[PDB]
Amino acid sequence: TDKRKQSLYFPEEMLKEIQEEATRQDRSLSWVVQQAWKIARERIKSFPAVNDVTG
Amino acid sequence: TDKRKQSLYFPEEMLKEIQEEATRQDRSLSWVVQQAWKIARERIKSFPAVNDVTG
Amino acid sequence: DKRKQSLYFPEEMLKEIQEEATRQDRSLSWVVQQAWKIARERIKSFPA
Amino acid sequence: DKRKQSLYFPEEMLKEIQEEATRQDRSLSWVVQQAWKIARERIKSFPAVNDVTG
Repeated sequence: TDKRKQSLYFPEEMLKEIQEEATRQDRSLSWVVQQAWKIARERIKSFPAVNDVTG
Repeated sequence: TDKRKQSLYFPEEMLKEIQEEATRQDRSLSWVVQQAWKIARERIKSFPAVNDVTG
Repeated sequence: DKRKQSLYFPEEMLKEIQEEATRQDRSLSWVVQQAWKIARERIKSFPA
Repeated sequence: DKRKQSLYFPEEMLKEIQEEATRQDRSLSWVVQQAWKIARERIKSFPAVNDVTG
């Protein structure tokens, strides 16, 4: 859980939205993205492997 | 919506989980994080500004 | 069923593979897999 | 100058790569690099499948 730097790419519109959400809570970009992963984690892990027959 | 590169920081455990989710769908890291934002966007935007009296 | 293999690439080629992966919102492994499928026959043909 | 990268392969495809490497007294990395050189142009020419402008 020690921090690791990772470069990602975003559509400008999505990045802008993430930036405004960070600013609104006096928070870092990475923080808002981390909270989004905590909210989404379970839907994303539960979805089957789309290209694997067994999934 | 043209792509923009942004460096973020993650706890190693969360990054590892994002990486395994990307791999499982033969997908990029940025893609899995984008799908998480689409899922979380609405909870995060709806939450009041925690430090602003009016929020 | 998937198996992990470490390979070596010249930095320029790796960068090119990465930009192709990014352009299709795809993983590195995916781009390389599609390249094998495309090249398989030229590779099998060229001499021993 | 070279970089090590971990990749994932279906066992059948990896096995095929391995047999091709052996047949030419070549490394795995070499055969995969030659496959990129051959495929590069088809792959770059194919449009961005998710982008309207492509």
